[PDB]
Amino acid sequence: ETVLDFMFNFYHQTEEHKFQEQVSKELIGLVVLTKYNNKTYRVDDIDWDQNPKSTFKKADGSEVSFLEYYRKQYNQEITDLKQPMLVSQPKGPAMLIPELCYLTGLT
Amino acid sequence: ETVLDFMFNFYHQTEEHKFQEQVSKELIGLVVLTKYNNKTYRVDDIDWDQNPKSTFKKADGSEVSFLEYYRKQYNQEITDLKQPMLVSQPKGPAMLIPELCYLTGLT
RNA sequence: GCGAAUAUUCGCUU
RNA sequence: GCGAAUAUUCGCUU
Repeated sequence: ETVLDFMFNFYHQTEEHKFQEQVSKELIGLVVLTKYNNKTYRVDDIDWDQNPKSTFKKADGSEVSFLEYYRKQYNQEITDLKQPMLVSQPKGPAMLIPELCYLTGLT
Repeated sequence: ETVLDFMFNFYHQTEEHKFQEQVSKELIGLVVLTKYNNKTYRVDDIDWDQNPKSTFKKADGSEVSFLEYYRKQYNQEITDLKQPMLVSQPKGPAMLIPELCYLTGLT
């Protein structure tokens, strides 16, 4: 089950703000595993102001959308464009795609 | 965008029966393309009583779950277990997984 | 269109 | 862990 599957399955909520607060309450602190690289991340925040068509500056200096990044690097196609980004803060945060992350029992 | 992405994105509805009637109203008649085989199908019905853990009898006579079928035949992993099946009637209907089908402009 | 196998090289925090 | 390339064989309505 992906984080995206979960966001809609765990709690259903017609009021959008309430949906967003609750999902954020239900996800922040959990550990996800990306399906395309054997790394796990703590979900520190959910960025509702970003989506897969948003862009980031790569290690090397060039800019790419998350869409392009995941297709070129891992041949992972992201189908749902409306979904938020998950924020994981190391120690430049890693922004993860909910559709590409599996849930986990987590602290 | 997959059919699964669409089912949640197109119209939001807290009353479950209303969600189900509306999605069925919004999908029945549309043409989908499976992501893992270049075939298209008319959506004739949505089977809310089946899901990816349901089983069918293969051409050859053996029984498999949709989960097993899609993994063994196409290495397609189905992440969302709660989703309904799409029914396409030829001329034994083909049951399609919403998460594995792209939407299309359709009659 | 997705995929399997064997071999040989490769890419990968975001 | 997902994937790329070349070659050689393969599987595919559900």
